[PDB]
Amino acid sequence: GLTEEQRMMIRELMDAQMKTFDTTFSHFKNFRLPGVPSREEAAKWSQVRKDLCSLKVSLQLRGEDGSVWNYKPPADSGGKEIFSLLPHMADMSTYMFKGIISFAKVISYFRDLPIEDQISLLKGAAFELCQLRFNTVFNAETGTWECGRLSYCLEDTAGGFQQLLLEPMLKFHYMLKKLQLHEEEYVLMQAISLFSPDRPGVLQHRVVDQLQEQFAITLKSYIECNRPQPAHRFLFLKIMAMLTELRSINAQHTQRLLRIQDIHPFATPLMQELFGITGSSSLTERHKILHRLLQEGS
Repeated sequence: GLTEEQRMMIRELMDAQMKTFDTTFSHFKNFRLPGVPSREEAAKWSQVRKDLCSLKVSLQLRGEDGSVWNYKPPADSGGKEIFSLLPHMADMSTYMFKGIISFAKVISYFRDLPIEDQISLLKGAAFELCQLRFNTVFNAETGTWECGRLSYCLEDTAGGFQQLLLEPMLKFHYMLKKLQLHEEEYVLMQAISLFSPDRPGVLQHRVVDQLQEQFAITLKSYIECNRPQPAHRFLFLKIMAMLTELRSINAQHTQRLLRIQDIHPFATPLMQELFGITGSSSLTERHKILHRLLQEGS
């Protein structure tokens, strides 16, 4: 019950996902691992402690030989120890962002936009698309992101599962996993996020709006044709509600990252561009790494 155009749209998105999503993290290598006072600054540190304590994970590294390295992070003793996983997380984030840039570059509708709009849309959506990809490796039974030979396992807090669900990012992963979406539904969610006309700096608002509407109509039609109706009557609206929530989490995450960066620099050069951090006029000149990655052959 899909139009030829709708089937071709899904084929292009699935091709882009297959080419650019390293689902086994086979090519994620050479990453860093954790090693083996004024009143205004005290206020900054206090907020950063809350920001960092929200997402507590242990790290497991499984060797090809069957050996296992497990890292349990330090307790907060009011020092630099709260930052021990930031270099690793910066390397993983950067790796995922490169895959999302490659994903967007494969899509004809994206390449056909002006380069400055390509930059604006990727700045707007990079975190969102990273979290949608991470949801596909999330084990809701074990609270673990299974990243090939790397695992990130949520640390238990005093309030158990009910305390974790208060953290919007964790609630998002649990709620999205429970929808049991198809590969096709995840890639259409990625397309709807990517082609958001209301991102800061977008010029071709009308063209992006029309592309977003066609991706949304394709998803709505996919659900009507491939899922037994009416058990899945409101699945499309649940997905759009999850995208609205992810946009809110995106805004909150950017603010957290900027607070941490301010007292403890950790962002990679690509992260500095995507999140608007200076190091040392036009969108292109302020995003030379993104510009280079978008101009390089997909």
